[PDB]
Amino acid sequence: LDFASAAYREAYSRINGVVIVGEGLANRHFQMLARRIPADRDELQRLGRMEGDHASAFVGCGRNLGVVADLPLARRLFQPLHDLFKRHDHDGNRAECLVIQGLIVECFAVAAYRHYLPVADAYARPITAAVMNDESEHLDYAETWLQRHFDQVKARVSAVVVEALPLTLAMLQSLAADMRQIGMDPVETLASFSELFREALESVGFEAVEARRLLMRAAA
Ligand SMILES: [Fe+3]
Ligand SMILES: [Fe+3]
Repeated sequence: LDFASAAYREAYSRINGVVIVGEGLANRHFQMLARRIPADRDELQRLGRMEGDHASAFVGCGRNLGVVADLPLARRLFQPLHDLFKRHDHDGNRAECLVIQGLIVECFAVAAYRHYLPVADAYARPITAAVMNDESEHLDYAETWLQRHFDQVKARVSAVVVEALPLTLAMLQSLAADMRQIGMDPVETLASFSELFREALESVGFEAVEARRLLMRAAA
């Protein structure tokens, strides 16, 4: 792939834009969670600050390429998912907020970065791999909490998953053409997401059979 080509730099502006905004929103999400899970306020605030650092790292990746990131477009694609999160926050639905940011968004980030890594430029590759090392800490928090409460939350989790997964699938469809132009296979990226996200649901308490069902539902 030619990093100087028009097709690459245009698609890159948009994928980098989504990454930058998404990391931004992950920061905002953890801060909202911190102010509703007082027991782990310090921890959640550190995780949020981690997201801040991820955002500025990816800001630098685009500046290394000399591409301006399309932040307006990213703000637009993220609005349905962020609203859904803002609605759960507003009703004190900390469980559903944790599934959205902590499992769904985190697993999408991991899937995306896994597929970007082998086609990333030499500046971006180390940074990307380090960011990937951080996201397990984010996943473990959400998995631990949700596991501890599995019994009270299970139904609410299944339901928020059904609401949320479609929004992230719409984002992916929108971005699939750009992902191809920067060397990511959006089909294989989605597959990786599915594997990761099933591992996460398992890890909470869902039966392997139930994990697959809840996903396939959301697919169809
Ligand atoms: Fe992050
Ligand atoms: Fe994260």
